[PDB]
Amino acid sequence: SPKALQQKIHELEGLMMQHAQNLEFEEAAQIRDQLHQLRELFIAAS
Amino acid sequence: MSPKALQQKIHELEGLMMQHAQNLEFEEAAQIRDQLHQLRELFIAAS
Amino acid sequence: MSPKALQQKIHELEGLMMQHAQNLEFEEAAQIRDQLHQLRELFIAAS
Amino acid sequence: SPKALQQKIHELEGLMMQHAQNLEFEEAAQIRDQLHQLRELFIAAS
Repeated sequence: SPKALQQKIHELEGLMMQHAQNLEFEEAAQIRDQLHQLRELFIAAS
Repeated sequence: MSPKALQQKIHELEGLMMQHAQNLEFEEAAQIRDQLHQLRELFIAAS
Repeated sequence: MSPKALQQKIHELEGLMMQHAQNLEFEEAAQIRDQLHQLRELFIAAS
Repeated sequence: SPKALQQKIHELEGLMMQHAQNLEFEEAAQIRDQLHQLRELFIAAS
């Protein structure tokens, strides 16, 4: 549901923010595209 | 290829890396990050 | 600032230094000589 | 005399050659200008 999606979306967004903060890109990169689908599924699932 | 040159690019890169990261451009963010790693060590040898 | 770049200038300088020396231009001959000294050590760190 | 000068001239010229060969410039440089005067004194003293 939009609720979970909105849920997942912010979840990764904090991980993504966190890694990058520790210069841990890569993960930063993977989480970043994960967020890419979900946004889409969101918009889809709305 | 002096400590001064090194420090210059070294500190320059430090911003660019961060800047990309800000725009979610990792990868680059990462490559610049390991560039700096060397660059550092180089500097310590030019000294 | 890679081993390849280093090796290149490093080996280039090696001739120039010698070349001057040939024309009695020491000093330069000497400065290039200590340049190479660093350059060497740098290379060993870029590796 | 021209003889000694000619003598000294080659003496340094071999030292000069030798140092440079071992990359010992500086000396190479000092001996080099020593040779500079003697040539002159030669030409003078002839």
